[PDB]
Amino acid sequence: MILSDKDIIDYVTSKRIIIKPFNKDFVGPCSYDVTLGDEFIIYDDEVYDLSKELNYKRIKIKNSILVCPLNYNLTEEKINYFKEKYNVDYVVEGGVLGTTNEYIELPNDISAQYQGRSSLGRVFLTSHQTAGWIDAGFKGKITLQIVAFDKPVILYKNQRIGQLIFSKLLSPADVGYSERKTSKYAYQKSVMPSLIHLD
Amino acid sequence: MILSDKDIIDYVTSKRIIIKPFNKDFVGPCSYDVTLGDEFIIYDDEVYDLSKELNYKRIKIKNSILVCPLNYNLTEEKINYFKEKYNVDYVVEGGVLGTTNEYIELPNDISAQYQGRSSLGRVFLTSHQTAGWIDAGFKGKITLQIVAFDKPVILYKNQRIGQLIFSKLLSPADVGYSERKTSKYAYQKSVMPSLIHLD
Amino acid sequence: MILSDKDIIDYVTSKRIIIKPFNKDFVGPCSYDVTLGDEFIIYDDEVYDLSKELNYKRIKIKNSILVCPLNYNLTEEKINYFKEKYNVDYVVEGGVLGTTNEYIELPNDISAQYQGRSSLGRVFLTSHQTAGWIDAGFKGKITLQIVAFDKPVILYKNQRIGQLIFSKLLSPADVGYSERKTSKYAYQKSVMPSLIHLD
Ligand SMILES: [Mg+2]
Ligand SMILES: [Mg+2]
Ligand SMILES: [Mg+2]
Ligand SMILES: [Mg+2]
Ligand SMILES: [Mg+2]
Ligand SMILES: [Mg+2]
Ligand SMILES: [Mg+2]
Ligand SMILES: [Mg+2]
Ligand SMILES: [Mg+2]
Ligand SMILES: [Mg+2]
Ligand SMILES: [Mg+2]
Ligand SMILES: [Mg+2]
Repeated sequence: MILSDKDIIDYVTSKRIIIKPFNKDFVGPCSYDVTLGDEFIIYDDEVYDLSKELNYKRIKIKNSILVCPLNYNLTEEKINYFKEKYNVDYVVEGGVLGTTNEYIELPNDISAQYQGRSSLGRVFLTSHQTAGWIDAGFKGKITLQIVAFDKPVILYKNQRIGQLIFSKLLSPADVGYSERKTSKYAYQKSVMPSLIHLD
Repeated sequence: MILSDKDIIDYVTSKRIIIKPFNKDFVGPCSYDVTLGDEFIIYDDEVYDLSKELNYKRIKIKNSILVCPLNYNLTEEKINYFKEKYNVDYVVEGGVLGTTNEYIELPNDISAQYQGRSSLGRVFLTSHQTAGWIDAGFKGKITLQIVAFDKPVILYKNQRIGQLIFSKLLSPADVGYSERKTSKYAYQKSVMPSLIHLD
Repeated sequence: MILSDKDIIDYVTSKRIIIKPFNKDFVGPCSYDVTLGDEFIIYDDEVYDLSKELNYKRIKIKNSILVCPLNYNLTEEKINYFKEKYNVDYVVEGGVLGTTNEYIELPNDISAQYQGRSSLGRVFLTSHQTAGWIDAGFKGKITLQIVAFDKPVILYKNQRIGQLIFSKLLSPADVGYSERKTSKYAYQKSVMPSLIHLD
């Protein structure tokens, strides 16, 4: 059962659901709109070997970034062309990890689902690989998984990137995400690599 | 809380939920099956600069279309080969936008989620980039975002392309999608480009 | 309305929901964790013509598999290099179909949604094309649709690959998935090709 506008405000006011920073104009009919943080991570190894710690680079943009589909085959000359033509701070290819500005906390009876805005979907830019359910009890910013699938897309710092949809659990969870000792991503504060090698 | 077959029929009968055109055999255990319209849009610029109006081409198929994965690198000679070999009206590469035949209206206490049929998913053809939640209050056909991820796929006009799953809001929304002055896509009547440059 | 840990255990104990094999440590706040079976299917035709029976190959891994993004353009020499360097049993490109170890049965008032683990999503490995709703009444293992979108990824037999999220229907379905004569995928026992050509 999905929380509507006035439910979102109710839960936020009482601090049953935390959203920092919260803004009321981002509340929609049944979702909260989230915004693109300025920090990205790009991975650096030949293959993802999930049993190893993964090497990465971080970037912090000032205004904007060009995300290219994989196998756009970026040369230095191409990167430079795009930078001059479109005034973007960085050009990247394939997968890039980002983060929401909003930090969120969920009680043990609410579960959230992250999805990308349909305006982005309509330019074939996804900000999540999977269905996007955050666990009851979760604390942290949300890590985005950004891939473009048709042509390069310019994203701007702080733009609305997607939305959270909150729903009621049938019963509250005994252990929220934050409480579970094994939880990898509790208290996220920026964009954060995969830790699957802690499974 | 998800509407089952008999709930879908109930809401439709009373016109609490509109689905034009409605067909009872498309009602399944907990979803309504939707069909592929004949109109597509393909985008035409080098990059998606979300702050500009985007250039596009429209196509209207008679029977079928071949959707290729990106970087299938289509030459005229290849397009011709596929057209002769498979009798398709058009061959396209990467992202293509489509539309459902069904126009839908949602009340302020129902939210819908569009997903693609698992038979298509099993040939690596997606018809949505994001998680697919339509807002409570929405009016319009649904724009599909079609990408193939393994090999080219033939889609036929009017085939069942995916499904709507409807769920109850905890409380009705104060402003439905259609009522909000800023809503971009209310009353959709075909496939429709992205308007993110109106954010 | 989403089932929490203790709801999952309740439904399982009474055999309202079947999960074979069931393991209690895989129960999380509001989901059940599922594991990667050892059998995959790779498709073999130039294009997916949904009105034909599709040709495929099957593979059974001993330990692990390297999934490459499409257009990694795999030569025999490259396949051999990856096999020696990473000790994987198979190297594949683009889409590959897999299966969960868990066989599941759903009653007519519960619907499940499959999603991939966020740890995989963070390495741009998806295990489903579409939103992932299983119908009320469904019986079978779950077929995965695996694609990597940034760099090749090593998956291991029996690893946790994703999760099921279960929710309550507003009303029970008159016909569960298993009961419907037209249902394609009831009683799945491994990974299974697409049957869309039975529509
Ligand atoms: Mg990358
Ligand atoms: Mg919106
Ligand atoms: Mg998923
Ligand atoms: Mg998704
Ligand atoms: Mg295209
Ligand atoms: Mg079906
Ligand atoms: Mg999404
Ligand atoms: Mg999706
Ligand atoms: Mg393949
Ligand atoms: Mg988890
Ligand atoms: Mg879908
Ligand atoms: Mg999805």
